Amino acid sequence: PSYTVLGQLPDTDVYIDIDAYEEVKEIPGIKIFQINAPIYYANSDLYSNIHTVILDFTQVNFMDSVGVKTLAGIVKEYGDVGIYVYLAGCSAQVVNDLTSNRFFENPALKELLFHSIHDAVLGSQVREA
Repeated sequence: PSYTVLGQLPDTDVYIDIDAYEEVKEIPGIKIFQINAPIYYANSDLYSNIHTVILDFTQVNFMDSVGVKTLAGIVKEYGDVGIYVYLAGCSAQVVNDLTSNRFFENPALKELLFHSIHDAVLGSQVREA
């Protein structure tokens, strides 16, 4: 309820609830979570062989400071073990919220942003280790 695990409909760029349809399957090496509630709520649910985590922000209309700080902590800690956290589907407003709360203090984190889930998946395919 605070997040949904997504998988891919085989041979497409369609990503949906892993539980919504039988043939939808996760992608090896990649976790895709759709954020359904403010991310600090979904974070406490997580605290309870992957190269990339994709957070789908399509349902997020805005972020607050605590959320951004939470997100930044998520990106950093995964990053510290070589795992990239990508943000897919952030609206303009969400990007403003991230920016105003100094999430891109390091302009390199701009490279974690992708328009769609599929874009983020393709971005993990080859990258500096």
